[PDB]
Amino acid sequence: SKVTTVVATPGQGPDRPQEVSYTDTKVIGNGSFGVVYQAKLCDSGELVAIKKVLQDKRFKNRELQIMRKLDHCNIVRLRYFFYSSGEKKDEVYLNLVLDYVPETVYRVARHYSRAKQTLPVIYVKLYMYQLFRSLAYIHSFGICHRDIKPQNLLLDPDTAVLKLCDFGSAKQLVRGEPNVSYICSRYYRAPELIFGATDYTSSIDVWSAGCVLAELLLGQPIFPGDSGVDQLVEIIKVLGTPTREQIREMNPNYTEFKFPQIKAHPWTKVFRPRTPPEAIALCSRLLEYTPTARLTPLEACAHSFFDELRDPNVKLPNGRDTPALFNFTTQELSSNPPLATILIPPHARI
Ligand SMILES: CS(=O)(=O)Nc1ccc(CCNC(=O)c2ccc(O)c3nc(-c4ccc(Cl)cc4Cl)[nH]c23)cc1
Repeated sequence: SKVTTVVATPGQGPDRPQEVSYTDTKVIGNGSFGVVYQAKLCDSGELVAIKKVLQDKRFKNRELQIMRKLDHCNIVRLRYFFYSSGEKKDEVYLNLVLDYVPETVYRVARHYSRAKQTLPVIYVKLYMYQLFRSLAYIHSFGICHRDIKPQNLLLDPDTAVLKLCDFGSAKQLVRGEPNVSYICSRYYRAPELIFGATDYTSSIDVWSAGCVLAELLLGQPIFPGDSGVDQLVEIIKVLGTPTREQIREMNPNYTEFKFPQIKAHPWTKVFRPRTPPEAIALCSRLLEYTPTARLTPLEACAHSFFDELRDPNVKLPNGRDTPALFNFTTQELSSNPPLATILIPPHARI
């Protein structure tokens, strides 16, 4: 166990490096983006996750920045950050020291998925509500995850506390500037995004969150497809054919069009015979073609589907009480304060 000692900068305080050392270093994730390690901090003896990434060098790392601003109880925390290396031309490697969380909605989904069962609705609420709330947070700052997917929804089992991770493909959408295109993922990219948009809002994250809720309600991605265009061929078969009235609102210079003129089969039949009325409705007001027609994270939190969480007797399947689900800050209420008369129930404080 080599006690690796480095120079780190508190992603929380100002900018004043102090020696931090760790150990137990063990890889736990490698791929598309990052080489997420796992380690014990020689001091607190705590658990953490080091997210090793290539440091642009000639430019400023966006992930590190967006990460330093944040500080929401439902978004993996940035403890420290330090640099590493390799060789050749000496590409620098940025190290993000973060809060170690175990499972994920992904690993959790792939589990009930091979048990022909499904995530009990009460858990779905706790996970989704907590996700939508984190969204409500970053978005209030104009930041867009642009990659809300089951894989980046970390979740601590014995707490049912979901923290959003991987802010790599996340950028701050500013109005009056076209964003190219490249981003998000396969099963969780939005329609406008497949129609190659460029003036798309944060509403895209709502669409990715929308899917995840649909997937958790079916035990399989709702809009499969490995090919973008082929994917839409599937979205339509579910939601229905997108009118010029819609394709227009989606923004596209698609002055033309020619796709599967299929007549949709109601959300009451897409979801298994048991899906409760509201979890279906919430999904309907989530998965819509018109970007400016979808629920806003804040409103999503206040969808009837999460009432059970606003009930004085919310019994947590684990035993101990449910996560701090109401400490809404003025910032998260930013988009529509009035909804505080719904989000913070009559028995809440702090
Ligand atoms: C094939 S895939 O699964 O679609 N690819 C893929 C997509 C997204 C991610 C999450 C990004 N990771 C973090 O930032 C990240 C950040 C802070 C953590 O404390 C932490 N703990 C994990 C993790 C836990 C359990 C297991 Cl079994 C595996 C991992 Cl990696 N990831 C993280 C990992 C892999």
